[PDB]
Amino acid sequence: DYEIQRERIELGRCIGEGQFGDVHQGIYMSPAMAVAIKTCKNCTSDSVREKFLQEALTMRQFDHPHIVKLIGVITENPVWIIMELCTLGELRSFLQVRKFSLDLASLILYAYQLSTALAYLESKRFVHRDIAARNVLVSATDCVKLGDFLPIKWMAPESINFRRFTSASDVWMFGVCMWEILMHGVKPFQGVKNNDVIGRIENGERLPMPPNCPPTLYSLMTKCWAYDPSRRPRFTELKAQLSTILEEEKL
Repeated sequence: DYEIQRERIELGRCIGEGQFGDVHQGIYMSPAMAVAIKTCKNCTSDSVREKFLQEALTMRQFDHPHIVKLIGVITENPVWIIMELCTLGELRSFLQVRKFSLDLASLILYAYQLSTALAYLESKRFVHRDIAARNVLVSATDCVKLGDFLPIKWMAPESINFRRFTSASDVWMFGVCMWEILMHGVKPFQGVKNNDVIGRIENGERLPMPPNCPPTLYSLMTKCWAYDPSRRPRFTELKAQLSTILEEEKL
């Protein structure tokens, strides 16, 4: 039963917005848990409420430690969706702010954790289409999660050229996200016109080996960027390889 009594939610400050309304942080109490509360300004309009609540119907289909969880809904007006809160916010910003305090083991851990979430999505034949550090959230310094699911500089060539999004294009995007993480939130193709990106890819330019990147991690990234999608790994392999690489760095 996902219905929550409104009296168990204390609305806190506005932390963001979505298409339907402001997003707040708050507390979920019982006879206390920090949560995110998505609101729907015009939820008295039946068609708007329906579309808003579809986001909750979607998220409850996923159950994974590195995907943001649906906690519940309040379906009386004002209609709210209660989600897990990732208290440290967007990963890209976190990496930029904390770059001189984050060790390599932490960066590899984030990549590993994301690969577990993406292997889970792959197991459901769900294509994400928008894997990038700005779409990852930080739950704790040792925990990142995927939440709330054109980004040309992240896209596979077949996505740019033909609008094709597949499990293999997600792997390309994950490769770019891994690069972002190892570079502490530096944007891929910084300073490059979006229109010039596909030209670089088709000339075999790839993002460079980040400082301190283990050799086997960078060749893994390189495989994610194989031009032919059939030559890219799947997430089961990525997860296994990242686990080994993480263990190597911790020891």
